[PDB]
Amino acid sequence: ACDYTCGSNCYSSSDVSTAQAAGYKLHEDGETVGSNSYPHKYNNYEGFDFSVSSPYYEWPILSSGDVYSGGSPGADRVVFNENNQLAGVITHTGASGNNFVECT
Ligand SMILES: Nc1ncnc2c1ncn2[C@@H]1O[C@H](CO)[C@@H](O)[C@H]1OP(=O)(O)O
Ligand SMILES: [Ca+2]
Repeated sequence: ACDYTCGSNCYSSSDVSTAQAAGYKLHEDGETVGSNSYPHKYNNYEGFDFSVSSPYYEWPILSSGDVYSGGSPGADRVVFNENNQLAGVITHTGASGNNFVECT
């Protein structure tokens, strides 16, 4: 069973925790990776009900289980805040353009 389903991708809570840890560390270091410079700020214009406060930041989560290191980020993301609290798992899959929907 998947703790989060993004389209056809299944993630366990460990896969979320591992990607969040990596992304938070780059945030603390003032560093980014990838042509699109992740982690970067996330603005919640779609109004997802995140129960943690912003600012929010997004970091790719990979279906492969590997930590994102540059290269294609795929469509899935972990969102965390300034206090390293998990806000949610969203994806561009099934959303028009560069918009998002939440993973279920
Ligand atoms: N797999 C993907 N599907 C849809 N949008 C993509 C995507 N990969 C990157 N993006 C979006 O492409 C745009 C320009 O790179 C950014 O808004 C970026 O959003 P993100 O960084 O929030 O994912
Ligand atoms: Ca996994």
